Amino acid sequence: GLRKMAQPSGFVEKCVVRVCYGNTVLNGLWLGDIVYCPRHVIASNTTSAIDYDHEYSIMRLHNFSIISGTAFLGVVGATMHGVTLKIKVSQTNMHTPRHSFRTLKSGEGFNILACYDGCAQGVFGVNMRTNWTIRGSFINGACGSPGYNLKNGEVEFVYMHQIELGSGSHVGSSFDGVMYGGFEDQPNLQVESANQMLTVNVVAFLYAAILNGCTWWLKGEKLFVEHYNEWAQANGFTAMNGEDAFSILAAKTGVCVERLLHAIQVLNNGFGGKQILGYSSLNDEFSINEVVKQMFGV
Amino acid sequence: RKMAQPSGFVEKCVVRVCYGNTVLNGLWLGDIVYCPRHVIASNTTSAIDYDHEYSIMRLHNFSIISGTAFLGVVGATMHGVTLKIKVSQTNMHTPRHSFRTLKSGEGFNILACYDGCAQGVFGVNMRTNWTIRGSFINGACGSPGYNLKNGEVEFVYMHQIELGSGSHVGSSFDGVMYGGFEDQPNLQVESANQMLTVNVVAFLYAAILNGCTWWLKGEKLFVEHYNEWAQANGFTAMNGEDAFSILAAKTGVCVERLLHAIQVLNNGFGGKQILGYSSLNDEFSINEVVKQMFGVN
Ligand SMILES: CC(C)(C)[C@H](NC(=O)C(F)(F)F)C(=O)N1C[C@H]2[C@@H]([C@H]1C(=O)N[C@H](C=N)C[C@@H]1CCNC1=O)C2(C)C
Ligand SMILES: CC(C)(C)[C@H](NC(=O)C(F)(F)F)C(=O)N1C[C@H]2[C@@H]([C@H]1C(=O)N[C@H](C=N)C[C@@H]1CCNC1=O)C2(C)C
Repeated sequence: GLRKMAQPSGFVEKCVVRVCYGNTVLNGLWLGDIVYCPRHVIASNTTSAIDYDHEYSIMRLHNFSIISGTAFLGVVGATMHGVTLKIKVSQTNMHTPRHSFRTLKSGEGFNILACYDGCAQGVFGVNMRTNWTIRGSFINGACGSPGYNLKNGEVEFVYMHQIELGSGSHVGSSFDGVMYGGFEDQPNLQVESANQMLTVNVVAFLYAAILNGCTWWLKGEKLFVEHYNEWAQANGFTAMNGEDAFSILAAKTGVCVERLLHAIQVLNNGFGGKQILGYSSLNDEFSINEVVKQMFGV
Repeated sequence: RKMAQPSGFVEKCVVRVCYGNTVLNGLWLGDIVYCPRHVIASNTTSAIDYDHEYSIMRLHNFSIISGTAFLGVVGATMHGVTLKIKVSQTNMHTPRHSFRTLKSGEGFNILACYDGCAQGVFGVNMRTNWTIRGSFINGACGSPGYNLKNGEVEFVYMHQIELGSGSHVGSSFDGVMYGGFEDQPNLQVESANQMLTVNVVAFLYAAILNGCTWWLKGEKLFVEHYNEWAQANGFTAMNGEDAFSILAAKTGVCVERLLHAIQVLNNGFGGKQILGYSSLNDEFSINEVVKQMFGVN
């Protein structure tokens, strides 16, 4: 089978805190002696354009309350970096995991720990879409929820939740304070670009299908990558690139990528009542790495 | 969006259980390590006499590792398709917990583990044929299924076998295999899966709450009539329409109008989608819909 999994959340859970300032509560991430959180926690009035330089100049540190579980942390300073605050606290988080910070590229997979009131409530794997939004399930109080990847025994922190667009899509920032997609932490209408289906992931999905004995859709005709990309630009798919990355899957199956590109074109019109590993339509949720990991443990 | 509950409380309980050449996962709670009994079987490609295997078990063949610490085995007893291995060490990270047995259609979380280390977490439903749609390869046995409720962990599933169809079967922690399946390497076939009607209705209510209403008509289908159609078309009966009376009041749409949509939509969406799906979806319970959109349990 093929299931969209999250990487385990235990290491990240110990870092989530509640950040309160004046009349707002949201979540922060406590690493070392710093708590990271969205800067709009200090905005007194969010019904019109926020002058964050002004809000920062009037910010008073005694209005913060930072809570780890049931313990209060002492706040000693706070600086603004893009759309984030780095709040310096008086104790080191002794549960800080081995970590780094990374900025997601388009299509890259990660995990969201959905937090409310400083406490984790759900965890899920997700992909950064080409329009720099994600389909999260975030409601009131979710800001500051962290996105992460586990790699080589290290936690990479990649996302801090910030806003919900009118479409229902979700936008966050890196921990550098750069909002994905250049969206603003401002209460005005913002519209995202059209989403594209991630071709590299659909291809990985079709390989997984072959490996599971689901091959009714597979045919012998190939479609060259340059010809597929001409078709993809006009039909809402990303272009194919990095074909060599599929070598492990092509070897195990004996099916070249260009035969799967041909399949994408035909199956984009619908499955006609058939299913591929349980889906009634093409699926771009799984990367090459996830397919290889779940089928072969590599 | 399909999500799982956080895994941090369960992760501290997973251990590596090795007996001779076999390695799988165990669950360390108090001074007991729970794991599948086939860890002690000498040959798992032919029929297994577990009473024989238990009578020749030698405890020095066990190695149990939590993180990098070795646990000391002092006894082991067999209960159904599980072993309860008593160790000297009490797990100081044992959460408040209970053991519960899943009902047909009930949702829960799997922590997929290998070599005694968690690798992934995902939500699943116990299906009407007592299998789950998991994703496991060699070494996954003993991976635990859990729910977080009322400040405790409910442990509900221990992974055991993969059927020839790819469906997965586990046991409760009292050693009862879900569905009555055997921990034997023989051909066993599951019964036909049914679509969980209550979950489809929740999905359609979620569609209405997101203003996705192209499919919604005005005709009502009485519960008794729907159920007659469902028994012949691979759907479960509608039951407990009262839990949906909160959403019926909130949307102004009665369950009978959704039952009629299921019957119509089961023939296909005709190129349209519902919340991004091209066919009826039974993966989301009323609990999940309400938790994710309204924040309440
Ligand atoms: C959706 C809302 C209309 C409220 C607004 N959106 C837009 O103003 C936009 F459309 F312009 F983006 C919006 O997100 N905010 C308004 C205000 C902050 C942010 C906000 O409250 N964030 C929440 C953090 N706890 C997470 C949200 C809550 C609902 N679901 C979420 O994910 C700031 C931009 C300073
Ligand atoms: C799939 C396999 C053909 C190997 C077999 N299936 C059948 O015998 C059947 F089909 F009948 F069910 C089977 O699951 N097992 C053979 C042997 C144990 C069990 C087994 O290996 N459990 C794994 C635990 N680490 C679970 C994972 C799940 C994914 N793949 C696995 O191996 C026992 C039944 C004693």
